[PDB]
Amino acid sequence: GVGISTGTFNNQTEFKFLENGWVYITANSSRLVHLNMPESENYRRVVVNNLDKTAVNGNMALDDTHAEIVTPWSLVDANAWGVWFNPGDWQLIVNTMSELHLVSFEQEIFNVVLKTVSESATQPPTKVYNNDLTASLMVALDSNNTMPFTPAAMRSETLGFYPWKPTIPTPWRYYFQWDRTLIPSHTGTSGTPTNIYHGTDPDDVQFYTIENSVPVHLLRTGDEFATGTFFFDCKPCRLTHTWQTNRALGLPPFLNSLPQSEGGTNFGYIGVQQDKRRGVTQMGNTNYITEATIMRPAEVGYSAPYYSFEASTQGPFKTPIAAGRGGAQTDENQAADGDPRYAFGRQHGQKTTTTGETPERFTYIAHQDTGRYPEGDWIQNINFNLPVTDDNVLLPTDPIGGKTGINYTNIFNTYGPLTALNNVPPVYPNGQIWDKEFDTDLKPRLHVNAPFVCQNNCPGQLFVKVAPNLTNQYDPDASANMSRIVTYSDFWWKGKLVFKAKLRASHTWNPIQQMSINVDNQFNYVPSNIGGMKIVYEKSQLAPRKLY
Amino acid sequence: GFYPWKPTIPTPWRYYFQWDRTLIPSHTGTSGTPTNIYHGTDPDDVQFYTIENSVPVHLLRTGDEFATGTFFFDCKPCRLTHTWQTNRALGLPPFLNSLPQSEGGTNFGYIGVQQDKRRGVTQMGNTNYITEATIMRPAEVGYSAPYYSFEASTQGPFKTPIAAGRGGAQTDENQAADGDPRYAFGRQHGQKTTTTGETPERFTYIAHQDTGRYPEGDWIQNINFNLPVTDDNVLLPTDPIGGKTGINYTNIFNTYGPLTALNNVPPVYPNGQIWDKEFDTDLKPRLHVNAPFVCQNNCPGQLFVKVAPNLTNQYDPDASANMSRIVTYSDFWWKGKLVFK
Amino acid sequence: GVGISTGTFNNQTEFKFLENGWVYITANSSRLVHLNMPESENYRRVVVNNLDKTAVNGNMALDDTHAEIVTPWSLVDANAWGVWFNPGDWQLIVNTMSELHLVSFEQEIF
Amino acid sequence: GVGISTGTFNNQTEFKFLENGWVYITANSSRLVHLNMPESENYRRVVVNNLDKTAVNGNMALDDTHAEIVTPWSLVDANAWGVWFNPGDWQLIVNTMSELHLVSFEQEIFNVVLKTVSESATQPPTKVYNNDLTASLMVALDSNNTMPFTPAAMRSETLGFYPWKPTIPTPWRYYFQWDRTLIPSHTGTSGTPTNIYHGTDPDDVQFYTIENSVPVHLLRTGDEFATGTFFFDCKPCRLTHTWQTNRALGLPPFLNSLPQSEGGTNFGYIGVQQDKRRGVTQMGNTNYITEATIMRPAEVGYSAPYYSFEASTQGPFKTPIAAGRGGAQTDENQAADGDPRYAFGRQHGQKTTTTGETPERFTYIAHQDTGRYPEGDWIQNINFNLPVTDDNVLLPTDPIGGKTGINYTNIFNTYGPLTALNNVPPVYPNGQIWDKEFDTDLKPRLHVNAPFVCQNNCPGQLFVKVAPNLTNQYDPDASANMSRIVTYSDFWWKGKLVFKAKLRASHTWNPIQQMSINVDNQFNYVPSNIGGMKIVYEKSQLAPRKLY
Ligand SMILES: [Mg+2]
Ligand SMILES: [Mg+2]
Ligand SMILES: [Mg+2]
Repeated sequence: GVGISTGTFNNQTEFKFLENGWVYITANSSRLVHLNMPESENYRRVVVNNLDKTAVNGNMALDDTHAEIVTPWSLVDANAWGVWFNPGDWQLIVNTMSELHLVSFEQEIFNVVLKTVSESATQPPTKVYNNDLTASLMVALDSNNTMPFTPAAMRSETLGFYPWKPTIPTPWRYYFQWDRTLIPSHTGTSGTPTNIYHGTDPDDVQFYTIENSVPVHLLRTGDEFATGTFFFDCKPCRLTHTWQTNRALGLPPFLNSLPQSEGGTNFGYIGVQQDKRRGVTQMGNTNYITEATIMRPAEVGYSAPYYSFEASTQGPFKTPIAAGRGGAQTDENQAADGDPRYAFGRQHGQKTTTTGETPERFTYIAHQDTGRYPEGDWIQNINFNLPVTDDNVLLPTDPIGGKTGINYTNIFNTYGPLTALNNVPPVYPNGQIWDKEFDTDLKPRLHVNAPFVCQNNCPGQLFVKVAPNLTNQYDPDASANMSRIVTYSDFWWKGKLVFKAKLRASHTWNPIQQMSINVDNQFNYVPSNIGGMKIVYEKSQLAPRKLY
Repeated sequence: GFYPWKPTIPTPWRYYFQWDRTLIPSHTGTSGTPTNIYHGTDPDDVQFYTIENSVPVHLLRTGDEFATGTFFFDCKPCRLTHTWQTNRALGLPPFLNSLPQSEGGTNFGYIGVQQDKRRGVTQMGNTNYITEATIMRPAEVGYSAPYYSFEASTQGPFKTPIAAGRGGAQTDENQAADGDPRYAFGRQHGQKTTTTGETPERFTYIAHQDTGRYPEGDWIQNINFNLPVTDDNVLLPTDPIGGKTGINYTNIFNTYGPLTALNNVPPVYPNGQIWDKEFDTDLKPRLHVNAPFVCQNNCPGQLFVKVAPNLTNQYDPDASANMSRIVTYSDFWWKGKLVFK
Repeated sequence: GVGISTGTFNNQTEFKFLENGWVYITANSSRLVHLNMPESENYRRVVVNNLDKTAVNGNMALDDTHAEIVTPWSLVDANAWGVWFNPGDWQLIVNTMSELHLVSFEQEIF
Repeated sequence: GVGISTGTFNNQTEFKFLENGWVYITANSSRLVHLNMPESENYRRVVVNNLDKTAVNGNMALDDTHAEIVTPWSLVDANAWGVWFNPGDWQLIVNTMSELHLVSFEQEIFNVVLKTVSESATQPPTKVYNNDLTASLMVALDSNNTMPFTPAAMRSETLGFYPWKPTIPTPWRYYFQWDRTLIPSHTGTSGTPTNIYHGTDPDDVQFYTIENSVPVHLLRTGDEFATGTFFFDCKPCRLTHTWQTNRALGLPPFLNSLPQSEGGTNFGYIGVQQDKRRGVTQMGNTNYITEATIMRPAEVGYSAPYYSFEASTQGPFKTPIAAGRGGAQTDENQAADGDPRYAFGRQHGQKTTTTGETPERFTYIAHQDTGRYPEGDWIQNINFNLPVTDDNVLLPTDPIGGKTGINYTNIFNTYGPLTALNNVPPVYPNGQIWDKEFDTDLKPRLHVNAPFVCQNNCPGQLFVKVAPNLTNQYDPDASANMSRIVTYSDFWWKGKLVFKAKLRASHTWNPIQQMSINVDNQFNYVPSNIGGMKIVYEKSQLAPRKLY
């Protein structure tokens, strides 16, 4: 009833250790959530079109042109690592465990509260807030996944990462179909490259409403809403990085001459003429067998176009990359590897005392050396007469199509039936946790936004909405105003995410990478002179593995 | 060794230790010293193994013996037949309206329908031309791959491997575009055992299965398909790319795709590998080029031997100096059983 | 003990034919193996670096630079067709049979 | 018999996980061990007397004067962390587990080899080594602890820490009673300070022999010897360090003025006059209640004399200290905290390529802040009239007994019924693991050389010795040389030490200290261009605890 709570706050993280080193990680998460009534109780089809920026020529990539359905509903998305784990938790997870399974997920909404403002009482005149006891909060759970999947992690719009700080849902909205052409150009190109918004292919129109798809529950103060327990099935996510590239696969060449004093240039030498060697290569011409020449069983990682933009029906988009990291010491190629860059604000990691509209950012460079360093690429002519002529080799220096700043590697692609890959590492805290699988007849070997993909069915999305609180004058047949009492709601959200992981074991003489503090660093994990505070990105695959 | 009556030996064991390394490519004309450095060792990638800490060690004296269990494999079957069909020979050939009427070497048969007045299906939305090189096929046999492509990551550059082959007609093959493997070996493994000299015997395996490419026959036409085609409307393997005499588009070309069909590598007798471990990658290769059998399972363990330290009477471990050991060596017999079905 | 053999030499290749034309090829292989004590009883981390060849320009493909752990252990590897089959065996296999399964593998030292 | 092995080498470390997060660490260790025949087959009472160094005056601390029984036996001591764990193993233990039990210990000797040198033959001439098949190696296990406990860890004379490098036992010797007086002095003192070795108190004489106390087993090649499985019973050793000193126990004083801008001098203030404050102190005079005055429930750590030397019957010796560390930012009174210092050579950590007689060293400074910084000590007068008078306070500056470099803290002792302590942390790899308890009617609350103390029964010491291989010429009635065939032995030793550990859990928002590598550091855990190698000291109590 009114004066009786309907739930319990629990943001406790339990680690239940079992037999055969399987651990049963139960992550609890609770938040106080704040919610206002919709801007309007209507669904809207809105179009965005920034010709003001695209007609600039050489500005094709800044396209934001799209169409959208704006719903009066808000989404409660807790699909992000930072919702479930604090740094201390992650440390434990990452340093001590070898793989990670996604087991189950459940959530409930409780201690619902509704208050009306209204206002103006009296002189100076200030504002005043009263309870509307009979008022309702609409909750709807799309458990059939009828509706478009919109993970909020991509826009850094999930729930807050701090337990003691309140949070909010985000207004729900989704993509509506649109045709669109945009011909690329450069600064020199004059005239106007055609840049048009064609409209909407009727054969592709899908207008969804919560109301026609999902049962909605009305919750008053004394009501509570709980979901079942959803059980996952996915591949395990591994918490070890592979360090081997092709150049370190298999049996090393026997060294006939080993060093005889310590030091930094006391090298060992193979001791056989490169053309008098025994072994196997895939080069039918020469008898050279060198480390770059010697056959390897397959190919680790792959080369992909960068920065390639491709275009279909609805405009241009970047071509995504799987691998990374590929560069040597402190030098990479963040675009050839496709290392992701996260931008977020206060609620999700940025220092909460920071004023200003500018977000905090970082670029996740994985530990797994499976990417490329295209600067080191080349292509020789069939004859392999070497030292190689300028006419017989194509370097990443030699311009392509008569452009100084383009070389062959920008359009290069070495994916093939010998390509080997890892899945993306978890990015704490802003990374996504699970992601729906494309309903295409043939599917992606992975996703770049999340390590766990539900291929049969994912948990449904959770939607909330303040119930229409009408005044005494309401004429629906009038075009004019919907006059509603200004109403808003506070409700508590609790979730339980269960993982099951496996403990790692030492197979080397040496110790290995692990997180810690650090006299540097040490200050990213405590509040400040005022109420703190900050959460910092922090890797995931610290321990080395072994490809081969 | 490959000969039952001739003794043999193991090989000293050694394995890869991590290193960072950069090497920028260059040609003879190139000025300067292209950067060429050995950066060192990524500490996050350091793995030092010992037999001693990982594997139980048996001490065998004369009267002792050591036998392993029987390891059971599970892999796909390896096929001992080659395929000969390329796309140009898949399916129903076109009906001939004029059959030859005397035997001989140029008594060809003729289809007998104008190329633009023929029935059938193509993937060319423009023309009404249906020719054997144009007619649709259910998928694509074999694939085009870069050659000789070198790619580079963390530890230096390496050649890009190829799957298919052979693709050239008879006499002429592109041993690099098909990636036909070349084996080098000595006396113990095939070379005539009487031959002195450090120079190894060699061969290049050219498979029987016609699934490779002959890039000299490749080309790309412009969308309009106005033919005989203008020099500006076609890109040949003759036309230089990036302004280099010896490079054309096929050198960087890649037609691997969702319609690609492939076979696994054929066994290479006697120098070929038999089975091979699978990469512990989250996503795996569809095949390996060094062996026909790959263990998705777990593979038989490697077997290591070592002579026990036979010490003299003077041994001081606290001494930096030479470990003085009695000179010792061993003879032992090895028997194996490999069962196929 | 000392004066007593502990195994038997067998390099015989058996073809056991079954029903529905499945064959059961058991390739036996035996060798006398020779082994000396290690150069040193130690593990070594050795680096190879042939700038001598790579600095040449146009010689990138001749790179041999790598790092390596050198152990006092030796490896007994029989992973090669020639270890198990003579030419004649191979002829039989290749001419008369359509596919090949890898079933089992065991080995001993005696 | 002859051609048949009697055991198998195993230096493998197994981690068996159970339920409720108990781990079952089974450490296996195997070594090849080398042993030459005794210098003589006799027991000897040798006296050492370096008057050469002690007559110097001011050289009291350099005393080596003692008596010793020298035995023809050698001792196989494996009591040191490095015998059982590689660094990688130790990493695992220290980073993921909260405590540690010592469960059981067994060992065996197998694959015995006996060879006689014997000798010249021929030109120029070199030596040759043959097997003596019928010869024996004597093995004796004193399982009743009849004989003096001599842990070799104290002299860095345990087995080797490297599995693939052979090792040796050490000649066994034990203390024999002796009287001895040495009066202390300084450089200025002349005349001759009485410095005498009085002899031996007959009432205290104990001459032990292996032969009369322990059954001796003769092992020829085909024999093997295994001990039983010994089960320990001791307290758990903890793998977490405490950080609270008295100044941080309990309820902090309420701040009435909290800072309102971030920064480094933006302090908060208690906001009440120090004499107008509420609370409890043990100072009956003043009404001052400050962080330095406010009562605490008891006392963490204790102050002890340094460098104190005390003297009894057999001479002077340092006074041992329990706690440590006590100083703040990178400066420790390594004497006031009794921080231990270890010396060792190649076999146990020093770089093995290093020539030269100088040992490698380090000083273990623990993580547990429970020591003292005596420079910060002082003593005020009963009246507590402050700011305080020079004659009303005693500082660590004011000299005692009129010596410039001596202050009160050097003779100070604040052990008391309110004293709280921890046991010593494990020192990897050179630290002792277990230690016997003193057979005194009253016992120490701990030992400083090792964390596990067997009050129970400790595993017996293992002694080996080459059996006397006589020549044909032997006359016992003759004074002349024992003529023996030159003989030495190779045998393998294998041990199994079992622990029981418990996995830790995250209790804080922040992550915590853990071992890793490190761009520094990274080279202490791999061999070199030649055969390495080095083992480096690395702490043990990395995760923080909570006293109160
Ligand atoms: Mg790396
Ligand atoms: Mg053919
Ligand atoms: Mg401290």
